[PDB]
Amino acid sequence: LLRRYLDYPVLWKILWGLVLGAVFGLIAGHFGYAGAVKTYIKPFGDLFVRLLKMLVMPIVLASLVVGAASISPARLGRVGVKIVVYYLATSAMAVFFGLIVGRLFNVGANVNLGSGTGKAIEAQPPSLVQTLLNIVPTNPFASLAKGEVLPVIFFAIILGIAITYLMNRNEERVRKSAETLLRVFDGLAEAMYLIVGGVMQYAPIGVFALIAYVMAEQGVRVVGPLAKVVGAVYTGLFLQIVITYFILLKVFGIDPIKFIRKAKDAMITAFVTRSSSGTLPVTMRVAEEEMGVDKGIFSFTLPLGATINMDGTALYQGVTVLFVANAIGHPLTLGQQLVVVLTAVLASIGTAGVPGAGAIMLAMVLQSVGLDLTPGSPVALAYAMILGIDAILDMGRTMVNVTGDLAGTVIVAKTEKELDESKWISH
Amino acid sequence: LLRRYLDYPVLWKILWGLVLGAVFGLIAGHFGYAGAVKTYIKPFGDLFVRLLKMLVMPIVLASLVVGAASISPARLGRVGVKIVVYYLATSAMAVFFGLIVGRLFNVGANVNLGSGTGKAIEAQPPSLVQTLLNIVPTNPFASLAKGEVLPVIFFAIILGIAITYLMNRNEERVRKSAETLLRVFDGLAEAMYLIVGGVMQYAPIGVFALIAYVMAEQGVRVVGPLAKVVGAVYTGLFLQIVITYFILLKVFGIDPIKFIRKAKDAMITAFVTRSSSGTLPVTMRVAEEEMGVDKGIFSFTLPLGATINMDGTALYQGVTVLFVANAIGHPLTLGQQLVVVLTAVLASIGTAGVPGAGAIMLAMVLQSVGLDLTPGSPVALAYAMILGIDAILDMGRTMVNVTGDLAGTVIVAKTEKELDESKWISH
Amino acid sequence: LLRRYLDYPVLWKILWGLVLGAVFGLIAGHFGYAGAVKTYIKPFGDLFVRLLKMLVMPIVLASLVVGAASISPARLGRVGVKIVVYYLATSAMAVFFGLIVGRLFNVGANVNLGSGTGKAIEAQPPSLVQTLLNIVPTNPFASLAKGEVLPVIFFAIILGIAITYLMNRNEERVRKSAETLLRVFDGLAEAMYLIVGGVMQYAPIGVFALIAYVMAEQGVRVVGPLAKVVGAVYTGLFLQIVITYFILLKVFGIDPIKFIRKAKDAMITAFVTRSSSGTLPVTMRVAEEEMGVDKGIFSFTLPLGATINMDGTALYQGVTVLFVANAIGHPLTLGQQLVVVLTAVLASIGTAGVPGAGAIMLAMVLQSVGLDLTPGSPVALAYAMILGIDAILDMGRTMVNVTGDLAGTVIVAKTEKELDESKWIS
Ligand SMILES: CCCCCCCCCCO[C@@H]1O[C@H](CO)[C@@H](O[C@H]2O[C@H](CO)[C@@H](O)[C@H](O)[C@H]2O)[C@H](O)[C@H]1O
Ligand SMILES: CCCCCCCCCCO[C@@H]1O[C@H](CO)[C@@H](O[C@H]2O[C@H](CO)[C@@H](O)[C@H](O)[C@H]2O)[C@H](O)[C@H]1O
Ligand SMILES: CCCCCCCCCCO[C@@H]1O[C@H](CO)[C@@H](O[C@H]2O[C@H](CO)[C@@H](O)[C@H](O)[C@H]2O)[C@H](O)[C@H]1O
Ligand SMILES: N[C@@H](CC(=O)O)C(=O)O
Ligand SMILES: N[C@@H](CC(=O)O)C(=O)O
Ligand SMILES: N[C@@H](CC(=O)O)C(=O)O
Ligand code: NA
Ligand code: NA
Ligand code: NA
Ligand code: NA
Ligand code: NA
Ligand code: NA
Ligand code: NA
Ligand code: NA
Ligand code: NA
Repeated sequence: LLRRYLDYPVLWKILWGLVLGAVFGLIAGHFGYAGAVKTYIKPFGDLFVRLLKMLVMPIVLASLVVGAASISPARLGRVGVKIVVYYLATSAMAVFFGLIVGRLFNVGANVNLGSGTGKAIEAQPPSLVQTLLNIVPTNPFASLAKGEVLPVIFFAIILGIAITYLMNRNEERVRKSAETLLRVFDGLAEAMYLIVGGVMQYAPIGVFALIAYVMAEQGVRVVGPLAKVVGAVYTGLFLQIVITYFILLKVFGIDPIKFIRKAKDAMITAFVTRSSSGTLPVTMRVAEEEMGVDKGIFSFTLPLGATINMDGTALYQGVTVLFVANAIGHPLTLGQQLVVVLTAVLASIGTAGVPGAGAIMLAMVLQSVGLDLTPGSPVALAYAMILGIDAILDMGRTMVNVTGDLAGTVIVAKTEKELDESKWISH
Repeated sequence: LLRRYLDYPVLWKILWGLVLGAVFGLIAGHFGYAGAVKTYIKPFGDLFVRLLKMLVMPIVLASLVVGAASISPARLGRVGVKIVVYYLATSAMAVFFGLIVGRLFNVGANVNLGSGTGKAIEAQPPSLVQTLLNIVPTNPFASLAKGEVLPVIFFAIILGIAITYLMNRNEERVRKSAETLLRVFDGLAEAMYLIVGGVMQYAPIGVFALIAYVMAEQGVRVVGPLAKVVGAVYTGLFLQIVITYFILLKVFGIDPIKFIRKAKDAMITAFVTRSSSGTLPVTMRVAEEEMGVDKGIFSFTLPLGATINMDGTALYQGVTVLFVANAIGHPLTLGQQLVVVLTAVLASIGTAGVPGAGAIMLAMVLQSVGLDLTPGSPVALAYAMILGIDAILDMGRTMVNVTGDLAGTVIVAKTEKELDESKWISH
Repeated sequence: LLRRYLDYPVLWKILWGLVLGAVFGLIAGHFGYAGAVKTYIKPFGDLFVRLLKMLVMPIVLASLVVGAASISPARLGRVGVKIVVYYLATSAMAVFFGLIVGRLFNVGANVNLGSGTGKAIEAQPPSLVQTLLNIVPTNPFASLAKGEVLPVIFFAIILGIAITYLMNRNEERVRKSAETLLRVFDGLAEAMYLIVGGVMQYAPIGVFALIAYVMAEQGVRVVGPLAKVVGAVYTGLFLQIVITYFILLKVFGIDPIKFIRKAKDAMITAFVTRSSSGTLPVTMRVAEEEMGVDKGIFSFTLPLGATINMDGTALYQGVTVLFVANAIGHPLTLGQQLVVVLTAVLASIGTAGVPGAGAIMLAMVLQSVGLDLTPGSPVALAYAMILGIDAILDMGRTMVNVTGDLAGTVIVAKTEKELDESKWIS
C-alpha cells in the first residue's frame, strides 16, 4: 500500500481523505468511540499539523525578504492600500451575510432563557495603540522565536527594501554582499516551498485524521437549536464565496470556478487544521505554483491576510451574536445590529490565526451590544452553547478566512499585472 | 503643515524637537494636561524607540563579526586593554565630579529627616563570578532572542576571528565558504546601517514626544531640594563632558568641539531614550558615518561600552548618595566618600543600558556606605524622593553614558590609527 | 606563566588534568576543604562547560545541513536503520552487564531496611505518542533558542535533503541561490569545528577543575555499601567497553586500541562534564579530525546517539535497581530482571543528555518492578542513597554513553564505506 497510496492522483486524494475522515468521524460519534479516534487517529492529524507549523516562520520570513526586494517600495505601498481596501470591504460584507442568514434561520429562538436589563460592568477597552506599536518588533530574533507573524512581516519588508537600495549603490563590494544575503533568503525560501510539497503527500492522512477526530467529538452535538446555528453558519460562508468572491473575481476578470479549483488545498487544510497561520505555507504555495501570483505580492498579502482578514470569523460572530440575543429574549434592535458590523470586523481583525481564537473574540462583540459575560448569567449560558460546537464552526470559518486571502491576492495581483496568465488557460 | 517639515534642513532638525518638546512638555504638565501628553503625544516617541530597538541585535551581531574579521586578535586584544583602561579611568573621574558638585550644591540639606544609627541587613548573597561567567553564552541563539548584548559580543568576536583563519586556508572550498558567510554578515550589517539612517529622518518627531512626555510628568517635581539635586547632577554631567572628555580628546589631538558636533544624534537619542542599548544603532552609525572609526574598533568598544562604561550613572550615584546621606543627617565621612568612588564605578558597570537601572543599582552604593533601604526607614524615604525625579536625571546621565563610549572609541581608534583623519578637516 | 602552558602538546595534557585533578580533589575531601574547591577552583571548570555549550546548536545545525545534503536520502535511511539496531542492541547488552556485574558485587545486601509491601503510586503514566510528535518542531527558531537538539536534527536533515534536490534543477538562479545557502552553513560548521579546537586548549584546566570538585564533594561518600555500587558500575562500564564494544569493534575490522586512543578527548570530556549533549562538539570533532568519519554520518548518528543511545546509563540503572531491591530485603525475581532490560533500555532512551538525568529516570525503572517512591518509605530511602553518590556514577556512565555513540558511528561508517583509512593505517 505504498504504491497504492502514492500513485493515485493527489487532487482527489486529499479530498477522499476529508470525506472518508468525516464519515468515519460521524460513525464513531453516534456509536460512542470518539476516545479511540482521539488516541489512534488524531495523532496522525497532529503530526500533519506540526509539519506545517514548522514551515511558517522560515517561509514567511524568506519569501517576504525576497519579494519585498523584487518590487519598488512605491508599488508595495500601492499593493498595501489595495489589499486593505479589499480586506475591510469583504469583511464588512461577511458580517452582513452573517446577520441576514441568522435572521432567516431564526437562530436560538427555541432556547427560551430569561434575562433582565443587563448588569452594569465597566468596559475594558481593550486598547488599540499598543496593538499597532507591537507590529514593530523590538527584537526580531525574539519575534522569530515567539512565532509572531505581523512583526516579522514588518522586519522582513524593511530588510528586503534595504537590500535592494544597497545593490544599486556604486561600490562593487556592497553589491556582492547584499546579493549574497538575498541569495541566502532565496535559497531558504526555495527550500521551504519544496518541503511544503513533500508534506502535502501525507496530507490525506492528516486531513482524514483531523476531520475524523473533530467529527467524532462534536458530531453528536449538532442536534437542537445548535443544529440551526451550524446550518446557518455554513450557509452564510457559502454565500461569501459564491456571491462576494465570485462576483468580485468575475468583475475583475478571474474565472471564479478556476480560482476555487486551484485554491482547494489551501481550503481543505484550512478546514481541518482550523488555523490560518498554520495553513499559511499551503496558501502561499498555491499562490505561487497554482494561481501564478508573483512572490512580490503573495509574500506580503497572504501572511498579513492570515491575521487581519477573516471573513469567516467575522461572519461566524455575526450569526452567533443574534443567537445569544435571541436565546435570552433580548433580540438585537436594528441600530444594535449595525454596531455589530463595526465591532465584528474589529474582532475578526484581532483574532489569531489559530484554532478557537474567534469564539473568544466573540465576547468583545457581545459586550458591544450590551450583552455581558457575567457568570452565571443567561448571556454567559448561551455563550457556552456556542462553544460546544466551536470546532464544527471553526473548520468552516478558517476555510473562508484563508480563501478570502487568496481571492484578494489573485484579484490584487491581476490589477498589478503580477499574475501569470499561462496558469489560467484551459487547453 | 506637513509640507514644510522635509524641505527644512535635517542637519539640526533633531535638536528643535528636543527644545520644543522640552518646552511643550513643561507647559502642558504645569497646566494639568500632563495626562493629555501621555495619551496623544507619547506613542510617536514609543514608535521611535521600537524602531531603534529592533536593530540592536542585528547590527551588533553583524558589525562585530565583520569587524573582528577585519582586525588582528593581537590588536583587538590591545584595543580591549586600552578601552577598558580608559573606561574605568573616566568613570572614576565621574564619581569624583559627582561628590564635588554634590558637595558644592549642598544637596539635601533642607530635608531634615533625622534617622538613627543604622541596621544590619543584606539579606541575600551577591555574586560577581557568575556575572563574568555569564559573558560566555550557553546558547547564542537564545542570547540573541533575549537581547543580551555582552554574550553576543563574545560569540561574534569568536566567529569573526574564526572566519579569517578559514579564509587564509590552503583549500579553495573552505576559503569560498568562509568568504560567503562573511558576506552575509557584511550584507546584513550594511542593511542595518541604511535603516538607521532612514529612521533618523523620523527622529525629530520621536525626540519631541519623548522629552515632551518626561517634562510633562516630572517637570512639576523639580521644585524643592530635588531641584538642587537636578542642578547638581546636570552641572556635574556638563563638567564630565567639558573637562574630562575635552581634555582627554585634546590631549590626544581630536578637536573637542567637532567631536560633540558629530556625536549629537547619539547624544540626543541617549538623552531622550534613556537607554544606551536602544541608542546603540544611532551611536554606531555616528561612529561609522561621522567620526570615521573603523568597524574593527567601534563594533567592539561601543556595544561593550553601552553596558560597562557609564560615567553618567557613576556621577549620578555620587551626587545622590550625598543627597541621601545629608537628608538623614548622617553625612559621609571622607573615607566613606571615597568608598562611593569604588562602589559607584562597580554599580555603574553593572547597571543595564535600559531606562531606570541606575536608580536600582543606587541601592548597592548606599548599602556600601552603611545606608540601608529597610522600610520605612528614613534612608528608604530619601531614596524615594530621588526616584521621583528619576526620568529628568536619567535623560542627562544616559547622554553622558554613550558620549564617553564615543570619546573612548575615537581616542582608542586614533592611538591604533583606525581613525580616518579626512573627516575632521573642512573642505 | 601562561606562555609555558599553552605551548605544551595536547595528547596527554587532558589526561594530566584528569589524573592530577581527580587526585587533588580526593585530598580536600578527607581534609574538609571541599567548600574552598567549590569556591576557588570550580568556576574554571564551569567556564569550560559554558564554552562547549555555546557550540552545540551551531555545530549540530550547520554540520547536519552540510552532511545531510552530501548523502542521498536513500542511503541516509539505511544509516538510520543500522545505527538504531546497534543502539537498541548495545543498550540491552549494557543492561545485561549491569545485572551481571551488579549481582557479582552483591549490591546493597547489607543495608537491611523494612520495607514491607509498598503502597502504590498509579501515576504518572508514561507518554510516548506525544514524546514522538514533539520531535517535529513547530518553530525551528524556537527549537534553536530553546536548545532542543532532537527537533533541530529533524529540521536540519529535511533542509539538507531539500538543498541537494535544488542544486540539481535547471534554472541557474535556483542552483545558484541553493549553492549560496549551502556555503553559509558550510562556512559556519567549519568555523565551529575550528573554535572547538581552541577550546580544547583550555580543556585540561577545565577537566582538572570539574573532576576536582566532584572528587571533593562525593569522594568522602564512597565508604559504604555505596562503595560496592561505585565498584560495580565502574566494573560494568569497563566490561561494556572492553567486552561489548571491543568485540563489536573487532568483528567489523577496527583496531579497538586505536579507537580508545582517538576517542579519549570525548571520553574524558563526557566523564568530567557529565553531559552527553554538552560534550557533542568534542565528540563530533574527534569524529571528524581523528576518526576520519564523513560529516554525512557522524553529523546524524552522534547528535541522535547523544540522546537515545546511552549504554552507561542503561547499565547504571541495571546496577541500582538491584541495589534498591536488595536493600529492602525484596531481591528481584528473575522475571523482574527481564522487565528491567526492556524498561531500562526505554528509560535510558528517554534520559536527557544533561547531568543527573539518569537518577531521575531511575524512578521509572523502579516503578515498573513494584518498587515505588512513596515518601518516606524504605524504597525512597535507598533511592536517596543512590542519589548521594550520583556524580561519581554520572562521570563514568556519561563516558560510556558517549563512547558507545562513537563506536556505533565508526562501525556504521565502515559498513557504508565512509571511513578514511589513512588515519588508521600504521
Ligand atoms: C509520515 C509522513 C512523512 C512525510 C513524507 C513525505 C514524502 C514526500 C515524497 C514526495 O515528495 C514530493 O513529491 C513531488 C513529486 O511528485 C515533488 O514535486 C512537487 O514540487 C515541484 C515544485 O516545482 C512541482 O513541480 C511538483 O508538481 C510538485 O508535485 C516534490 O518536490 C517532492 O518533494
Ligand atoms: C512606520 C514607518 C515610519 C518611519 C519613517 C522612515 C522614513 C525613511 C525615509 C528615508 O529617507 C532617506 O534614507 C537614507 C538612509 O540611508 C538617508 O540617507 C542617509 O544615509 C545614507 C547612507 O547611510 C547616505 O547616502 C545619505 O547621504 C545619508 O543622508 C536620507 O537622509 C533619508 O532622507
Ligand atoms: C590558560 C589556557 C588559555 C587557552 C586560550 C584558548 C586557546 C586558543 C588558541 C587556539 O589554538 C589552536 O587553535 C586551532 C584551531 O583554531 C587548533 O588546531 C587544530 O584544530 C583545527 C581544527 O580542529 C585544525 O584545522 C588544525 O589543523 C589543528 O592543528 C589547535 O589545536 C589549537 O591549539
Ligand atoms: N481558527 C481561525 C480563527 C478563529 O477561531 O476565528 C483561523 O485560524 O483563522
Ligand atoms: N539609563 C541607564 C544607563 C544607560 O541607559 O546608559 C541608567 O539607569 O543608569
Ligand atoms: N548525564 C548523563 C545522563 C544520565 O545521567 O544518565 C549523560 O549526559 O549522558
Ligand atoms: Na475581508
Ligand atoms: Na485570513
Ligand atoms: Na484575525
Ligand atoms: Na568611564
Ligand atoms: Na555607555
Ligand atoms: Na553598566
Ligand atoms: Na545502545
Ligand atoms: Na549517548
Ligand atoms: Na536518552
